Amino acid sequence: PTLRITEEPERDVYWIHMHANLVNQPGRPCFASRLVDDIVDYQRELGDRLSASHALSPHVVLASDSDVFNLGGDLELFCRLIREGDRARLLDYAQRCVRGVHAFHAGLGTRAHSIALVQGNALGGGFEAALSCHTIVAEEGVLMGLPEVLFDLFPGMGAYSFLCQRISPRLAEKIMLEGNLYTASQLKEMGLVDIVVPVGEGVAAVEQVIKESRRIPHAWAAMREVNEIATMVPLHEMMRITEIWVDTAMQLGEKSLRTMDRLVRAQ
Amino acid sequence: PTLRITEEPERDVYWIHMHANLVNQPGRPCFASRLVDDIVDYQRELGDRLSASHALSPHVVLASDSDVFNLGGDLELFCRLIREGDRARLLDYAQRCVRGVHAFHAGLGTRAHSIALVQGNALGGGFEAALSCHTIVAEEGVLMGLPEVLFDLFPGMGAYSFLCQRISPRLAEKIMLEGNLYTASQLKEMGLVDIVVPVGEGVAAVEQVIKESRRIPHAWAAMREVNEIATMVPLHEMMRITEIWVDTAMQLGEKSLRTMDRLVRAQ
Amino acid sequence: PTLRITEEPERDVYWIHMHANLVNQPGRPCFASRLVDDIVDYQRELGDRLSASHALSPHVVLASDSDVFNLGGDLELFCRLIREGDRARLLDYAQRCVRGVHAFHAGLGTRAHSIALVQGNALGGGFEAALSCHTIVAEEGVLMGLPEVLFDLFPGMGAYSFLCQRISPRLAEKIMLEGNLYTASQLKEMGLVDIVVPVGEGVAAVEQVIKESRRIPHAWAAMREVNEIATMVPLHEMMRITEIWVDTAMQLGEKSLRTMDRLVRAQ
Repeated sequence: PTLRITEEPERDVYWIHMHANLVNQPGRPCFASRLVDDIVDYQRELGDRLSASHALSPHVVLASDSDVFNLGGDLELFCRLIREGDRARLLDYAQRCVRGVHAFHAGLGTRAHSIALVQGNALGGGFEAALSCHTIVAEEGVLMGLPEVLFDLFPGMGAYSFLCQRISPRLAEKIMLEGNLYTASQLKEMGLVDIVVPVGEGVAAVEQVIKESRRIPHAWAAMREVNEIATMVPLHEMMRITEIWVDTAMQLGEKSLRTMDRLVRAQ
Repeated sequence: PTLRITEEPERDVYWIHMHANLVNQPGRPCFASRLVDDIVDYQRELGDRLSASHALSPHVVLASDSDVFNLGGDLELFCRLIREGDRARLLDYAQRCVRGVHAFHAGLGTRAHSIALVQGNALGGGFEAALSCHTIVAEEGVLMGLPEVLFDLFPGMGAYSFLCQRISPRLAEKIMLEGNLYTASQLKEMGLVDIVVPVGEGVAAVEQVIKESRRIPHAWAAMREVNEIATMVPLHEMMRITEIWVDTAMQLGEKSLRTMDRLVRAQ
Repeated sequence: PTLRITEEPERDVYWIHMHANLVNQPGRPCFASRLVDDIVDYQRELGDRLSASHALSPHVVLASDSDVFNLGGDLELFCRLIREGDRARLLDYAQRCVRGVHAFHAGLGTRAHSIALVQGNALGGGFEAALSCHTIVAEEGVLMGLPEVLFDLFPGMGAYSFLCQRISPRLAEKIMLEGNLYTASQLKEMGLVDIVVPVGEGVAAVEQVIKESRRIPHAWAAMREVNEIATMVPLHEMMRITEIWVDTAMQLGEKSLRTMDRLVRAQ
C-alpha cells in the first residue's frame, strides 16, 4: 505494498507515498490498518538502516499518490469494532497510529528531519499525520482540518499534542472541538503550516527545503535533541490519550454510528 | 443567597447569577466574602448532585445581575485585614477564592462545561473569574482587566494560571502588571475572549454555545479528561500563588490602602 | 575591567555597559572570556550586596558602549579550542556564559528587574543576553538575530530557553535555524522586543521603564517569585543544553571554521 516508498540513499532522502494501492483499487484513501501497518513497518526498517549507517540528519518525506492526502480513520473498521464490543482491537489500531505519527515527530529515533508534502485534502488523522512532520509544505487551495467532531468523537492520536507545539492549549482545543475546515493560506496565518507554495509547485518546494536543511546538518541534530529533553511529546503520554480516545468511541450511540455509516457510503 | 440560581435538571444546564442581593442594596458588586462562600458552597451542592446523576458534559454558566460582572476582591476586607495584620483570616479569603475559580476550571469534578457571560465590567478577581471558564462570552464594548497593581499588588486569585493557557507567560506578565484595560473585541483578538456579540444578545449566544456543546457530550468529556493530564492548572500550584499574594499584601504600607479606598469610592 | 558601571545605590539602580575597553583597545565587540567573567563576577558582587542589604526590586540594566550591543560569542576562541580539541575548557566557556545570561533572567537571586538597552546590533550571544533580561528596550533600525546557523552552529547559550517564554517553540526553532536578522520594529511585533523608540532616546525609554517599575516594588517581587514556582527556566536545564552545544562544536569541519575566520576579520 500500500506504500509507494522511494529510496534515495545517496542524499539520505526517503519519500513515502501513501495509497500506492489506490492507483489500481476502488477508493477511500484513508488510514486503513494496511496503510497504518505499512508506514509503521517501513519506519522501523529505515529507522535501523539509517541508524546503522550513522547517517547525520537524514530526511524523511511523507506524501501521497492519491488526489487527496488522507481522509482519516478507516470508518468501516470503527463501526465494526465498536459494534462487536471489541475495544481491544480498536485500542490496538489506535496505538499503531500513535506509533506511526510519533516517529515523524521524533525523527525515527535518528534525529531525522521529517517533511510533510500536502498536495490534497488532509482531514482527520490525515491532519494529525500532517502535523507530526517537522515542516509542512502545502499547496494553495488545499483544505485541512478535522471533522471527527461531527460524529461526537474527537482526534485522539496527537493533534492536541502536535497543535500545542505551534499554539496554546485553549486554541488547540478550539481547533479540535470546533470541527472546522481550513485553507492552507489560513493555516499559514495561524502558523499551523510552514510554507504554502503555488499551484502544483509543492513537489519542488520540498526539494528546496531539502537543499537548505542539508546545509545545517549538525545544527539540525542538536535541535531535535534539544526539543527531546524539553518540548517533544513523550510516547507513553500519547498512549494515555488513545486509552481515553478508545473508551470514547466505545460509547458512541447509534445516531453517531449511522452518521459514520453515512460517510461510509460516500467517503 | 447572594446568588440567583436558574437550574434546569432535564437539560442539565445551570446558571449562577451573582450580585442578586444588590438589586435593592447600595452596591459593591465585588467578591464579597458571602458571595465567595455562596459560589463555592453551591459548587459543592451541584457537585455530588451531578456526580450521583451520572450526567455527561453538563453546562454551568456564571453571569452577573449587576451593571458589572464583578469588581474584583473586596478591598475593604483587605484594608481591615491588612491593618489588623491578620493573614490567617486573609489567607482564608484567598484560598476560598481559589477554590471557586478552580472548580469552574475543573468542570466541577464532573467534567462540566463552564461558560462566563460577561455582560458588565470585570476587574481583577472578576476578570479572573471569567478566565477560569472554558468559554468566555462578552457583550460589545465591555471593559475587562486587572488594576490590582494600582495598590502595588498583583492579581493572585488565578490570573497567571488561566492566562498562560491562552497567551505566552511573558505576555501574561505584562497584562497583569501594566494595569491596563481592554475592550471585549480587543480581548478577542488576543485569545482572551472567545465569543463577542452585540449588547443584549449575550444570553442568546450563551444559548447557542450550550446547544452546539450539548451536541457532542463524549468529545467534550474526553477533552476535559485529556486536559486533566498536563494542560490543566493544578490546585496546589494555585494555593502556592495566593500564599505569595497574602505575604505581599501583608507588607503593604498605608500608601496603598489610600489608593484602595479611592477605588472603592470611584465604583 | 571590561565594563562601565553606573552605580546608583540610593536608587538601587545599576548600569552594566559592556565593552568599556573598546574606546582605547582594538575591536571585537563580542563576548570575550574576560567579559563573560566580568559579567558573572559583578553579578556575584552586586548580588550579594543587594541580598545583604535586604533590597526590594532592584534594577540592573545591560547596555553597550561599543558601536553595537554585542556581536555574541567569541568565534576567535572557537577557532582554537575546536582545532585544539580541548573540550573541557570550551564547555567552561559556555557554562560561564550560561550562568551569565541566567542571572539576568532570574533577577540575580535578589528578584531584581533586568533591562536590556539595545543601542546597536545584537547578534548571536548578544541576542540571547538581550532576551535573557525581563524587559528589552531597543532603538529604531537595530538588527537582532542568530547568524551562527550560517556556519552550521546552533544558538545554545540561552536562545531556546528565553524564546519559548515569548512565542511557540516551533516559532523558536524556526527563528534559530533560519538564521535571519530582524529589525527592531518587526521584532517587537513578534513579541520579542518590548519597547521600540527613535534613535537617541536610548536612556530616555529605559529611564521611564525604571520609573514605572519602582512605582510598584511589591508586585514585581511577588510576580518574580511566582515565575519561580513554575515558569523560570531552570539553571540545570540550561547547563544540560550547553553540553549538546559544545558536543556539537567539536564536530565542526574546516568548511565551517574557515567561515568563522572570515567572520572574525570582518568585525
